[PDB]
Amino acid sequence: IRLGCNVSAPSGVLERVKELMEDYSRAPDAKFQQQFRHLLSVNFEEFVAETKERNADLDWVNPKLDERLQLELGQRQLEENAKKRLEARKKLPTMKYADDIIQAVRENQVILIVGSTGCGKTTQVPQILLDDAISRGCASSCRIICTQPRRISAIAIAEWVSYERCESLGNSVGYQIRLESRKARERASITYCTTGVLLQQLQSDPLMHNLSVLILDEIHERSVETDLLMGLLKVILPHRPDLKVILMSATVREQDFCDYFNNCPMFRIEGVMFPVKMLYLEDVLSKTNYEFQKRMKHEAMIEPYLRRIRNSYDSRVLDKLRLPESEGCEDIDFIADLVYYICENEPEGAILVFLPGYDKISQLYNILDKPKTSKGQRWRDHMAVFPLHSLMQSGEQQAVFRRPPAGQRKVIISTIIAETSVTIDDVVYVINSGRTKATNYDIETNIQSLDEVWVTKANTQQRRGRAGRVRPGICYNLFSRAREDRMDDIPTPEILRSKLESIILSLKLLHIDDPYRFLQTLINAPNPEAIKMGVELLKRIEALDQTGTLTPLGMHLAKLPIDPQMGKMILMSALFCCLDPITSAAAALSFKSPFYSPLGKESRVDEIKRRMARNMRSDHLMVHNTIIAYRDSRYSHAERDFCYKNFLSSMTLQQLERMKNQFSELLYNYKFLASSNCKDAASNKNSEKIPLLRAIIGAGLYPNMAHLRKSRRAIHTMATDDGRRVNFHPSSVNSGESGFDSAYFVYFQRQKSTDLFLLDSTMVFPMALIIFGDGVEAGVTQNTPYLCVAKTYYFKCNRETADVVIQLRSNLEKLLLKKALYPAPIEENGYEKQLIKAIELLLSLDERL
DNA sequence: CTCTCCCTT
Repeated sequence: IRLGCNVSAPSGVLERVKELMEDYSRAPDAKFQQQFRHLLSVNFEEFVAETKERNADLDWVNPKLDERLQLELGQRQLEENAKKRLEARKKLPTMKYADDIIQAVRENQVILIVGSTGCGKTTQVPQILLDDAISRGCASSCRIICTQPRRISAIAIAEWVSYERCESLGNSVGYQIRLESRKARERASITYCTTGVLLQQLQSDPLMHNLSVLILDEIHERSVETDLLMGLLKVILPHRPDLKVILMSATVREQDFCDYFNNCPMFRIEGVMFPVKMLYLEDVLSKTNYEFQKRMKHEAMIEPYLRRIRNSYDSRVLDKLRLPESEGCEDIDFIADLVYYICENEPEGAILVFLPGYDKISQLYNILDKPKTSKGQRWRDHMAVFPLHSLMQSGEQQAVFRRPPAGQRKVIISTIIAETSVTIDDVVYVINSGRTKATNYDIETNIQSLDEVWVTKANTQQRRGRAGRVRPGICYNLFSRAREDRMDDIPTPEILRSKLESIILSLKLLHIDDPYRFLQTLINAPNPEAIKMGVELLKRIEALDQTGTLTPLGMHLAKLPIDPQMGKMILMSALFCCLDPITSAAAALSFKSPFYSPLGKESRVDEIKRRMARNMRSDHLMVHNTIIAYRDSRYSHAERDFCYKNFLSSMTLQQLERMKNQFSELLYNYKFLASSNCKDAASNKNSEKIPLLRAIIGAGLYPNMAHLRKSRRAIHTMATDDGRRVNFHPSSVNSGESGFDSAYFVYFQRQKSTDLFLLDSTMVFPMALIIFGDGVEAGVTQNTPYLCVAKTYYFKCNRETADVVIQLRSNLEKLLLKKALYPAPIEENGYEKQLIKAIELLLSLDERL
């Protein structure tokens, strides 16, 4: 047992703390207490019966409305706006199947529609279903909710389906995503919404009484949300006999869903695309004759294949396929030669080059942009080159989507981002390296890693379509066909890699009280060790009690659209009055950093972050300083100038602000705040006291802790609370710094790539951890009196302080348990505020003098 | 000294 620094407190401070705690100790309507008591008291049969009654709206139809839309439908079909658009709609493959789909819905509870891009299922199947019910005179009874994996798709589709109906957005077609909507009309409407939007609406409507038809789109992606939603539908539909569900899927393991729901009917709808030719490694080396120089394993895979084809390819073609570096991206110059080949031969079209990561995209850009070979110096001015990456600005400007100036060919070097989320239409040529980067979690060592891996068969098929948008294209695969045979069908289903705390808690609101029972009934059941490791977290942070049942704090956390640890952080900041700095910290972790990392500017960006941190040694606070600067830049009308100098995305910043505004309004609604404004000065009085901000950021990220012992940029020896060596990720403001006020850090996400990295970090002080943490006990180790936290970091402390801090932690826990059952803002002058001031006092003693 | 990608009445 090794001892750390002295946390003991002055007598005048300790004397005052005791004066306050004992003021609080002298203290003596809640609808929430009853609601929480009721959710625990009801069994599942009763939970069902009640939610039927409260969502009764759809048992009521408006025949005068029915008659009116049946009549305005038949009438506007003789007009000249529709009847081309009805006749151009009939050009879609789906429209041939209109009639057979309706009959399948009438005759079956769940059906499955399997179709590839362009078959029109997403745009047409909702219109198909709705227009039958308008014509049969049912129009008011019909409400269709169609879930999408991505926000962009939810809007675009809603605007497209809307232009096709000769309406503005917001009449019969509407979209709903997080913090934005054009809602369609109450009845006779199609709403496109993200899968997450629907799961939250289930808390008020767990059995879906508020829709006639559900359409899950892009279930083949195995998004976490879709797999849970299908799993819930096994529990829902038995009590929803009149409900009609349309599952919708690409042609990727389509049978899994057909199997999952009984043997339910399946429709396969033929695609619309331009044909794209597939070439593989042998086909590439045959055209360009590119030559290589600067385990096996690999020999065992390729040698069987070389024999079967030996007379289809030149012996110097087959001979090159023996090299481990011919497949994937290992030789970048090779991929450079192919782009150079496609520019010399071949028709005009854009080139899409899929490469695994940032590092590799930079490699090819620098080969293309400042080329050393003679062939490249020829082409350099004739290529218009965009890197495309989620941390790079390119996707947020119009440049990469528009076609290049005459006499130039547009060449994108991209990650997996251009596979779905971002779509470039003039791409006729796709170079698929077959390599990407993936996160993997190892339950045994509790290390998440990001490794370079081969893509799967489904990845390859989907990357091919991205060239078939405009004209017949080509897909160039840089791995052999024999390699494709060792590739998986699909990537690992998302639920199998993800932290389970947030779900397990959410299911409780739906009266699913045993997560091991439910989550096992999914298409893929998670590892049950991961559920446990998850329920064990929800017990630690006191959302579930030791028996595993929801606590009053737990019912709140499951009601907030953020992971359980930070929803609590946000609650702490309501009571401790740091709301604006904290909800910035929270929303940045839930979503993402505002900073771009454009190519070549890396050192310049670390400078902007270091200056934005204001030497606060906090990445989380660093983002908040950025938002404070952003809000002034909107006040100074300087906004664009601002985001350019600091490499910031104003699209992302507006979202963080929108999230923060949400957290405010939920807290104000839950009776934890007096104003729904996260800038309200009443709610922020403590928002400047940096030791307090670190104290809540600690209360939020605990138990993720790190310990720094070294010196020198500088060299760091730091270990996490488990003993494994870690370093600040090079993008964290804290990499390479020296001179920290404290050697202890809290972190959100730990990750191994080339080293064990902490991705973002906040320096905290021992006294703060010990208050808000757990595993606090006092004793004597040698002859030294100590105070520790988590039975790991033991600090020197004298006894008058231990007895007071330990008495302080009791009165804090008592307060929290009460504020959760009986929500109310802490009165500024009341008894509860007294305990707050006691903690503000103690934490303030760490201030930088 | 480095960064695959979605997303939550």
